Amino acid sequence: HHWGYGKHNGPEHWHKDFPIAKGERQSPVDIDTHTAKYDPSLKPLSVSYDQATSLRILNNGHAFHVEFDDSQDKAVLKGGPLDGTYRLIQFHFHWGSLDGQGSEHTVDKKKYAAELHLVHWNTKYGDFGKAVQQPDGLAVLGIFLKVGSAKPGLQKVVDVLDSIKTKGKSADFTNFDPRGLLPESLDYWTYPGSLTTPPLLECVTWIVLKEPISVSSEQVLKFRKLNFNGEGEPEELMVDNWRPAQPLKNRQIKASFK
Ligand SMILES: [Zn+2]
Repeated sequence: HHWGYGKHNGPEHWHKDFPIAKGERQSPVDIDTHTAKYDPSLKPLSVSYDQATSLRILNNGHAFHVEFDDSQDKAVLKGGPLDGTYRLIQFHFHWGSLDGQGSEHTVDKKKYAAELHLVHWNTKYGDFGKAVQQPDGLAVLGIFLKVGSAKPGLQKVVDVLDSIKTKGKSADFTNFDPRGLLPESLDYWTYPGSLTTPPLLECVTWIVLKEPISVSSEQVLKFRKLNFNGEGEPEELMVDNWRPAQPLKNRQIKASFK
């Protein structure tokens, strides 16, 4: 028995094993576009992924993750509301059983079909493990996905999902360029938050892009063919692996645009 997204181990149950689930800076949250404050002091985001080195893709039972080599400043995020350099370590998605749901963050209560999370850690802390224990340890770039035209740069990812259908499976995934998953504009909203999966640590500086990317119905459909279960067990489709919006509490969402 452990956490998941089912009726008996879902998000509503997480607080029993992870008390911080009821914390003061939990994520995701609903972004109220009319209450968000435009902050003129927010610097443009700086994304340097030209030297990114992907290593492997794996199904960990909660989602599928694409891991990168973070032993050097190959793929980093700077600028915006950030102080210092943050290295990309992995990216994963959150999707639904239907196109009308799937994203974790919502915009004026609107839900998207999926949400992409590019996770980076503050190099000042030496490694990911140390970074998660700090209030400014991580920086997660959130990108919304809507169903429409296919996204060419996502196809390499969808085609390998068949090889990691069940929990525990992993496969070599080299030379994948994450720049193909970025929207045209880098305008964003930012607020202090947490990881959206256990341990739910409050060490994240969220950067959510305003412009979503479009993916085809066929591409998202392949996401839905993955399994939460491990091989040799009753099949449970990996769908709706998203956490519902949490209380904003004493926090303000800032916008880089007006
Ligand atoms: Zn995530």
